[PDB]
Amino acid sequence: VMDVMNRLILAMDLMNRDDALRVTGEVREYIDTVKIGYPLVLSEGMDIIAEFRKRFGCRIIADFKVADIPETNEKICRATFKAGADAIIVHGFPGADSVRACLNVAEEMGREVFLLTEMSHPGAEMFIQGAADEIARMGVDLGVKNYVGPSTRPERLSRLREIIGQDSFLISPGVGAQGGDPGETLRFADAIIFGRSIYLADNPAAAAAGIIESIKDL
Amino acid sequence: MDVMNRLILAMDLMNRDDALRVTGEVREYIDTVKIGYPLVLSEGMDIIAEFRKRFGCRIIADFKVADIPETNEKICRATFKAGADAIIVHGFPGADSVRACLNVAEEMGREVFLLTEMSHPGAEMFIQGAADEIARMGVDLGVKNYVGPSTRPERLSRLREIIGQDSFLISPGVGAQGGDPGETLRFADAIIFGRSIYLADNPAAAAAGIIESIKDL
Ligand SMILES: O=C1CC(=O)N([C@@H]2O[C@H](COP(=O)(O)O)[C@@H](O)[C@H]2O)C(=O)N1
Ligand SMILES: O=C1CC(=O)N([C@@H]2O[C@H](COP(=O)(O)O)[C@@H](O)[C@H]2O)C(=O)N1
Repeated sequence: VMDVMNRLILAMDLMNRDDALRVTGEVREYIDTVKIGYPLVLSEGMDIIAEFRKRFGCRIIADFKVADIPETNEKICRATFKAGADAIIVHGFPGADSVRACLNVAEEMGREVFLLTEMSHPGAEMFIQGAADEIARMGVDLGVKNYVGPSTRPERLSRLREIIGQDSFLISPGVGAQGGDPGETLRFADAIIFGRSIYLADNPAAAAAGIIESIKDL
Repeated sequence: MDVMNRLILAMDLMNRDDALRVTGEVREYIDTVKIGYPLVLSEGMDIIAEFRKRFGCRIIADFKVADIPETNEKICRATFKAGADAIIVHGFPGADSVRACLNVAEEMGREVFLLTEMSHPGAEMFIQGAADEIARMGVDLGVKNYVGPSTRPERLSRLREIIGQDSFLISPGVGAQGGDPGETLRFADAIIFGRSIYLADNPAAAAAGIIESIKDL
């Protein structure tokens, strides 16, 4: 599994290249894995991936929540990996064929798929939560090895870990700003994702070091 | 939204030159283009402004928005900044995520389209069973624009029943995926075509043919 420094992933959702670069640079000693999503990509272009690779020693996870038909999913994955992303995050709710399309491209191109099972926000309870266990089981059956699950619902995160087993890799957002607890989340997740708690801090480095101190025994 | 010939081009070519040429080749038949991630991630968000400059077409950003509210807001803002007239949002992540998009759309003078059931076989696993409830959520939220599947006319009909005749409904899955143009226009206001047009030896002839087949509609 990818070796994530300090079990910590930065969600770089600043939409300004100068700010995104500054903040990422400031926490570089603490984090070697960066999640880049559409807020930054749609503001600055896919070449932002190339710039992050050039400037930092960081793994890139493209958080594109891929959620289209198989044919379109294939194209999205090809463009994303072509740009230098190490991995891509894909939604499970559109079904097995849509996931398989992403897995197939990742296999061909030598990269990885993360499967988003349940989400961390209140709205996730309406439809996703009820499908989440089955989405995860589908992931296992498809041979998915990397997963995303919600820090805001520890009981649900625990269940997801059970389904996918101890060998699978699990990362979890919703820590800090959304109210999830780093320590409790790391009971089940391999790595935790932080956005606003770090990138909106007056001193992002101090924020990162503080989080690290809080989980040092883990 | 007045869509010329009830026809929307899904421009999912991933090369700027090809995308521009092919769109130019069918410009006389359309005035509404759906641009998605295949083109955007290959050529950048500036392509949207370029389409407006070349064609004056309206642009629907098909981004299947499916994040938490905070991120959805950012995605819509960046998308509308690029000149998109509308954005497509998934309903499956729930009401708060859709509302985030509605907010930005209102602020910038744009429209949200709610995707309720999808056209591909995998849609049967999870989406289909939630689709009616997603449509009603749209109604509750005041959504006026919807997307539903050409590949399942009975499902598309049900979606039309839920949203009412006043709502605007567009439908992909026509041609390549098996949907029929005429049958689909029984329920949808406009039909979406990607491959049947943009992979056609002669895209203009492909569009002309489609129009011929629905001319009475
Ligand atoms: O269940 C989900 C999945 C997701 O990727 N994320 C995202 O993970 C990040 C959370 O950031 P923050 O720490 O709440 O600022 C953002 O990039 C989100 O889009 C989420 O918050 N919940
Ligand atoms: O349920 C869905 C929604 C969607 O937007 N679309 C898309 O609409 C287009 C269909 O293109 P095509 O006509 O099958 O080549 C693509 O851009 C797809 O991503 C889909 O085919 N089914």
